[PDB]
Amino acid sequence: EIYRKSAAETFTQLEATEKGLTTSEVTKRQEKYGFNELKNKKKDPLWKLFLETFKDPMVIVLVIAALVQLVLGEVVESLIIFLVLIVNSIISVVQTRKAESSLDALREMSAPVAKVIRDGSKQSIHARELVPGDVVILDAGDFVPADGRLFESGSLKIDEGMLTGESEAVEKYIDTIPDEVGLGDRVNMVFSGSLVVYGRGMFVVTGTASETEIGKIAGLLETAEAKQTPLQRKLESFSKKLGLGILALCVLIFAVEAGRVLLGDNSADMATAILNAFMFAVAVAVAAIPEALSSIVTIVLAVGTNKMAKQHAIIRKLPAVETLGSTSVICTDKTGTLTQNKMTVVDYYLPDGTKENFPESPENWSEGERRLIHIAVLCNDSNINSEGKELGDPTEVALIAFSNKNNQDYNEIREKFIREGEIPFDSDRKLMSTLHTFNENKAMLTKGGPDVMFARCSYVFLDGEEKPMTEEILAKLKETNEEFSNQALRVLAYGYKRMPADTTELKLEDEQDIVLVGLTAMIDPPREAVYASIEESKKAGIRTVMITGDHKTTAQAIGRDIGLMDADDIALTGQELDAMPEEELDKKLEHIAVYARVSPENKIRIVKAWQKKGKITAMTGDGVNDAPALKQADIGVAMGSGTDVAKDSAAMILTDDNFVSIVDAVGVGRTVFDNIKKSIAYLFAGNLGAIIAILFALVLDWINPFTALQLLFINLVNDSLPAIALGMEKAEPDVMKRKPRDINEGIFAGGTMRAVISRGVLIGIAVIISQYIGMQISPEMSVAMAFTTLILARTLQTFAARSNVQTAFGAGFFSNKYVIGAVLLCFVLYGITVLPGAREIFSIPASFGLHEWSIAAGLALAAVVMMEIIKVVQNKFFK
Ligand code: ALF
Ligand SMILES: [Mg+2]
Repeated sequence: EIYRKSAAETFTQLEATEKGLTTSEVTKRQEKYGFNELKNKKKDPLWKLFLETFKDPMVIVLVIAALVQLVLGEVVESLIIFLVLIVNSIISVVQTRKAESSLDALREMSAPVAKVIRDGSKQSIHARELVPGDVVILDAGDFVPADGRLFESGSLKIDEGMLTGESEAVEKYIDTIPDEVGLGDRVNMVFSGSLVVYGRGMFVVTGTASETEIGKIAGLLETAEAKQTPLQRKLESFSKKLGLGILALCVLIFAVEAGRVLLGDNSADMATAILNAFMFAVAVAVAAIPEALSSIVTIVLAVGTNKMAKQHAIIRKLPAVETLGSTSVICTDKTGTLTQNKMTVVDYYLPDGTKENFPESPENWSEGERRLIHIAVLCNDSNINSEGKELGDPTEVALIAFSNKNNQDYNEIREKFIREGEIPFDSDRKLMSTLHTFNENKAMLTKGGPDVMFARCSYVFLDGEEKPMTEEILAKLKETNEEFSNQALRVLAYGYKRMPADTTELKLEDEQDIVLVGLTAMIDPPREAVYASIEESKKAGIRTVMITGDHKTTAQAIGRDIGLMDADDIALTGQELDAMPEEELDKKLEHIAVYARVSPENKIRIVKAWQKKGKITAMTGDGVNDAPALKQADIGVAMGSGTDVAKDSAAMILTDDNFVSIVDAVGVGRTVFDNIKKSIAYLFAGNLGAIIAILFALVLDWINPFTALQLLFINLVNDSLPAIALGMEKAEPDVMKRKPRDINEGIFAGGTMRAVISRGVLIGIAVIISQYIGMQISPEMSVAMAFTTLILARTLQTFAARSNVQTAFGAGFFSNKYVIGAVLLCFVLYGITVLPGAREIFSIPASFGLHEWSIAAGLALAAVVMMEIIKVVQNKFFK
């Protein structure tokens, strides 16, 4: 709104004088406005990290059963629960801590030094003291400490890449603008964190700190919204159903055993039936909840971060690898990410060559030794160091890069012909040029912009020096200009300017009668491997979308090449999104597709409206502008070349720059969840039949099976080893072609439910029979023979859970070596039970035999045989 105001109006609006504050106002200004600085207010209290972990209903119920174990006197079985609750806690507390943002990237964005006028004194003070109404000067190389509008112009160009992401300097004009334009084309004002590239200017503060756009993005980063794992929402969706399911059972256990005292014959001891009820109640709650589940998921996700490590894709947060599997919207950045941020040219215009395509040759590229050198013999001012790091104006570095791409050294021709010209300074209207001296004559070098170059150039250089041709030469270079300018190519003019001879110095007046060698038009090309990663993204069912902040002209062509959008398709400006409310936003949202010239505020709002549509999205970017879109997106990717800002605010950071690894990552995420779902289907299926045997054992007043500690043992470690084995089953890559999984289906969706219930039933059937065989012989034996049959039955379950619709035979018994490796280790754990030194604390009777075990184990065996003969029901379902 202030851009419209200029000169005194901006100052009168601030009621501050232009030349000097006199330090009286800044004595005061710094009290109400504060220093130009950014400071975090994160409390990060220790209390909240742990109080917040109890929000999981799965966690509160275990706390209750652990306290009960204390009153009953089973201290052992209580303090084991507290241990795996510290696990469930410190797993969830440290995942979030890494997620938290840091202003370290924000730190040093604005240079401490700022030449400002205080009391009429030209002094340089720290950017902290800078306050609104102060006047700063910007010679070249300054860091633009305070956002603001500069009344005086030195012809200077500042780099706004930190705010916007472009690596090219943009000219700054002091003229007032009366219309609303996108933040990037605010040519009359500068913002904090931008680097001044050329010239010296004087500018107004226009507020500081949080008011600055560099501080408005800081407030945007401060929000730290969303980032909820689908699994977590999925888990809690049916954790709440579970957390209400156990409490339903605890009432019946009390009601049944209270229903058994009302009908109690003669004397009935209520204290025992109550205590008898607690032993069942605590047993059910233990048997239901999966103690290892948090610790197992945290491990399988460590395999994803390891498989992506070998493709130079770094993941900072484990649960994000599952988020990749469900992704359906990819939002990217045009420059710095989809590109190498490196320009060159394939279509040069010269009269003789007439080729759209670019041919690279070792001095044979141009007819005659003279033609190729004349395009830009001395125009460039860039420098390549021993390291070779980029340095110079970006438009000009593509020249010597062009020479190096043609296998022609630039150091061998830079010394052959030497600059002699004054180099008249470059300005908004003028174009800088240089003069050099030849073996026996002299030339003047002029490099211009075709819109202003051809107004002053009459002569034309082709097949020898040719007379100025006003007609038949302007249309063909207008046709070349326009066909170029329709492909969104930046064009510049190359002149020889041979008319002056033996001139001591260079005068600006002789800009006329120019001889022009030709024209070329360079532009930024995308990665070599993007073409494969968008055609695969489309073919994977993920709708890839673009959000960049560059000109619409450049944005139209980008995506036409890869096939993202049609040639007719038009992108939307950030000003249009400024005026479009949310009411029709989502109406437009599906077909919005590519954007153009957007602010950082604009990028993060898009991902928020895409999430409202239920589709879980992903963002890939770099620099500092992309950072809010990375933090808000359900998973944010960053480039290796990108600034440490986006690098430090992304859930994944690919160092190699190999884009294809992103679509490869979506292949891992869908497989990661395919195992987890299959794996979590295993762990609860065992938990079900264990509750079934506790409940049937309660309907006949049988002593509760498996005592108390034994139940905790099996879930914490006995079932952790096979759960990880399933977590590593084969990928089944054909499944990858199918469209992203909906974030709404249950964990058991896809027909697994009918398989989890089937397995959990056949389990309890056998455990009950062994208890009957056990209870007939003795009560002591029923506890062991039921537990024997159980922990063996859940161990053998792995062969059935390898696939809900697959059999071990014919699918490869030896297919997975870890499954067989995991089953063998559970056998040893069971072996440790039967030891005499540990038989006691495991409630296994001393008078336990091998023929009795034979009956029990044989029952546990036949259970999984039943799971394998549900093949017919599964086979019948298909037809
Ligand atoms: F190309 Al960008 F932010 F670096 F849109
Ligand atoms: Mg970028």
